[PDB]
Amino acid sequence: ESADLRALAKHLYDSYIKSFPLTKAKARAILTGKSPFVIYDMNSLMMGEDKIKFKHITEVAIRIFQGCQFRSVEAVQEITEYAKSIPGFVNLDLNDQVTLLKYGVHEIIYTMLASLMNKDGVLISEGQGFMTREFLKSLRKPFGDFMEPKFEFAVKFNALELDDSDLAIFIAVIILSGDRPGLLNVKPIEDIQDNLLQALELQLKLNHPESSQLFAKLLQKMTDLRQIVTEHVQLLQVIKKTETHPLLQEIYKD
Amino acid sequence: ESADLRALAKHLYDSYIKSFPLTKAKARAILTGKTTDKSPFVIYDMNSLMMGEDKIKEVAIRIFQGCQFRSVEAVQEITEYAKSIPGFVNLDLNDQVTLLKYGVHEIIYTMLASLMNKDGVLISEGQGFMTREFLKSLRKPFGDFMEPKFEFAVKFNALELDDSDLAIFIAVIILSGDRPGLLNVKPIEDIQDNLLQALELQLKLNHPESSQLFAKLLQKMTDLRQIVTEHVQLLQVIKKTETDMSLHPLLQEIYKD
Ligand SMILES: Cc1ccc(COc2cccc(CNc3nnn[nH]3)c2)cc1
Ligand SMILES: Cc1ccc(COc2cccc(CNc3nnn[nH]3)c2)cc1
Repeated sequence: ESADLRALAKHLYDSYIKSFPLTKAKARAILTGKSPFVIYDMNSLMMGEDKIKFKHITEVAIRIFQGCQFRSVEAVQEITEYAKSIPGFVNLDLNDQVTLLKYGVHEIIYTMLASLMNKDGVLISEGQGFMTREFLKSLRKPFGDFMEPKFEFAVKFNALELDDSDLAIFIAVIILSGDRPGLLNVKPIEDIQDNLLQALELQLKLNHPESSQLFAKLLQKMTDLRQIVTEHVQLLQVIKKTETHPLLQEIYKD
Repeated sequence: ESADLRALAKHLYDSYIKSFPLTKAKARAILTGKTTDKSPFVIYDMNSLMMGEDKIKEVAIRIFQGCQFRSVEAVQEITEYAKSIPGFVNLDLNDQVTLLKYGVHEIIYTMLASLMNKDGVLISEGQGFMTREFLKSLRKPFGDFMEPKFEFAVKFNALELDDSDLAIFIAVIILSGDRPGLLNVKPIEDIQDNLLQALELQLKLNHPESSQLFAKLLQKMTDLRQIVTEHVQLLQVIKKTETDMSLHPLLQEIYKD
């Protein structure tokens, strides 16, 4: 059994590597010791677009948001491709695959955004840029407080010092949550999650021997993830209520 | 590599099933009396059309408006599916919009063929079936909307594609680097090259005794273009004649420019 959990851990890490171009290791390397272009106020953002070839650019506050929606839609596709490698996922009922992705992408998006944040800012644009936390906060209400709860989560989450090999298994666990509303067949889902939890537990024990109950502590963060998503939806229900193009709004439904 | 193209074919098929609730497989089981599905109520005339409400302006306007609601829903589905085509969401955003703007019709009339035979067309997710002759008896010019779509469907349906074939083909259609106004033609053409390569292998494996089916399928892109032009010129007549009637905003933003 233990050899099997090592094998599963290795398979997931390989898939994560093929699926996510900017890994946590690569991001920490950029945030520590080339280097990214920095956006810290209104002036460095005008320059930042000249320089960085933004794929999302057709007012300041909404334009940064739309780019966050752009990259998030890109992230969905990366997570979806990763999910397919999780053993048993593709044998699940199709509707349930869709249901698991739909309710899980937001949680995985904020998990992986933390790999790319520190207390001072967040990498953007595949790490070519770095946008400070102060400039984000300084955005007019209600735009200057959607990334702030993200940062505060990332601070605490990053203090657990997970690497990519850890996150690969953790992300699979989130996807295989048997309590998403509207699932048809919870068995194989909760069955696969049991195997993944067993592998994450062994991974954390071998990779962080001195970090007692890191397994438990990481589980406790899934609580914080659910809380942030529900609070994010509440802001999304207002950016779709305060700020008011048909084809574009169709691409960025949800 | 063939193994990689097979994986692309599987990906698109799997995403196609997730995006389009009413497949060709389900439509044919409804139209050919199979017992996996149910028989449609058939609308011929004012009398059945009126019984169709109690089972599923004026007549011709009401059919047109409902057909417009359906086009909007299809545009929503085709949008979801496009985001699944690898590389699509990584393209410049203005081009994504452009690829959907010119793409959705060619795809709509492709998938509308799945819902047709020579005698009429499934409606309301297959619960209903409206005849080709009733659609032509509609007053001018609403009676001319549907007939060219029937003529294409009859020829297109003789290729005998199933949903796995269609999924790659509609992907090829979205990723056309000759759409007007595109900014970065090259990355769009790089993706279509893989899509075309995947469709080629898919057609050879799924239809091994169907020679030049790949060529024959690319050739229908000609018939698709003509349907769109005709359809647009027909919508311009109603815009000048029924100044009380409104096009849905998603639809009007597609036809603009
Ligand atoms: C792994 C991952 C998942 C989701 C997201 C999506 O979340 C964000 C938030 C802030 C900036 C960016 C980068 N792109 C951008 N946004 N604004 N300008 N460039 C993305 C990023 C990574
Ligand atoms: C409930 C209902 C469903 C379908 C129809 C009509 O059948 C369809 C079905 C799908 C696409 C199109 C597009 N064809 C078109 N667009 N504008 N004019 N013709 C026509 C009428 C009522």
